[PDB]
Amino acid sequence: EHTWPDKGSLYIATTHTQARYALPGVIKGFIERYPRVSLHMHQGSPTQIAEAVSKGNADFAIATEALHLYDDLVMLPCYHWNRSIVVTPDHPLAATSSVTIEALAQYPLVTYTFGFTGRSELDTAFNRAGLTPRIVFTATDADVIKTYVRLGLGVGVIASMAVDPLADPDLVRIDAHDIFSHSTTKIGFRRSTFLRSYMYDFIQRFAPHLTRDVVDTAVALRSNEEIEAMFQDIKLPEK
Amino acid sequence: EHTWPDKGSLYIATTHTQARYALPGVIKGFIERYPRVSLHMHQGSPTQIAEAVSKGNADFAIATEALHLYDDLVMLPCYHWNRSIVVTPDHPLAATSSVTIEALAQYPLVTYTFGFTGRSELDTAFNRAGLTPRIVFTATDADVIKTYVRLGLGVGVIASMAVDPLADPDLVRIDAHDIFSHSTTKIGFRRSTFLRSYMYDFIQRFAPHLTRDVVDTAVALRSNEEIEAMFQDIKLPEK
Repeated sequence: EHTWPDKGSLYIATTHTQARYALPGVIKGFIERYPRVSLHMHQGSPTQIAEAVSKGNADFAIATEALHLYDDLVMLPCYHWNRSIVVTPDHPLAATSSVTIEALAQYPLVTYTFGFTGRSELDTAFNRAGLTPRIVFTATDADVIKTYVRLGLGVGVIASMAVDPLADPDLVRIDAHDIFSHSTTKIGFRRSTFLRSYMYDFIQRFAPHLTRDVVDTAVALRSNEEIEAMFQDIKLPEK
Repeated sequence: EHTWPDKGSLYIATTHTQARYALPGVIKGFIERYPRVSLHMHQGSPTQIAEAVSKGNADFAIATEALHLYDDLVMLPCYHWNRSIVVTPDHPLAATSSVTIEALAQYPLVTYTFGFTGRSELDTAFNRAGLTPRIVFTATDADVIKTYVRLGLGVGVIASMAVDPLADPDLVRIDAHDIFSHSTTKIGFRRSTFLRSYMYDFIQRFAPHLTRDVVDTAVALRSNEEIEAMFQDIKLPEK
């Protein structure tokens, strides 16, 4: 067992979060599975990634943000995720594991810029609590964010997948699923895309519940709204 | 002792390269030097960074790319840099040291998207050699790029500053200053910006040759062209 002779190309347009933290395993299995498939990848903001699929320069958009604004794409939920706050060992917050949004708003924040990786969930949580957060660094990825938390610039709020006990052993990782709604990373493609079989394999490798029949059903409805509703009774993986 | 009472804010808008690899030292010295200065930072593409300064949302743009296209900013050369190709130990290129541009064009390339971190230097080198490069991953930062070189997707070409023997010990780092022109990281700001003294200190910390008198002279010429010409007889640091 290993190798399929399938011949074609696969153009993935995605973001730093996905590429760094969610895709390497899938991408490695894929390339070893499909020696005759030309894999191309492109990194960008969620909006550029979406534009790229919509303009026809990529097959699939994978991101949390922006994707829903392009109903010329069919969107498929892949997983749910939430944030951690992250601080150096000596920070005041390092002492608890009890994170009120009012406690957090006391601190200067290193997080994502508007339009990136669940930022809208953070604004929502602060706005509905009345609060106005003090964000001193609006970054576009979590490698930058963790760097400047490490320098003592402020309190990090990143995707939980962006921190690992072995990779980032010098950071204290406090869970924040209490104070923020979860975010949903989706995959998008044009309806006019002929879905090769290596594509179905890719989609399902990334999101197990997105089997061919689920995908085809989803593709048939002329509504992203209906597609979201289709998964309402299904669990989703969480990263 | 150590500390200046200066009150004010400093808004820096920059990129992943700078923030990850060129700024942390400077930023740390600065914050400990200026307790009453509010440091703000924003990360983005070179173009968004430049727009940010031009629209007035940041004091300084620091990037290699795009900055020169905004002559409503004064641009100051900070340093020169060049690329390395990077591969896993087992790659064919790992054997030499190494590098004809014709040898490199034989391989699938993991590098920066057009518009990022000296990409235009790479295209230039290939185009003038007649060659057409096979780029399988167009990324926006070197963390992503190094990840997918590590998975064997292809041959990395990054900024030399983005690879370190201790941080990336599992990568073979071949020098490519022979085949590519150098790139120049610049700092930009509006003429209408009152340059506080903490600002001159920052500028000079980042680029020693950009002393106050050099900066003021540069600022007085109405020409970025003339400013570039001003440094024509000076060495520049290399990162």
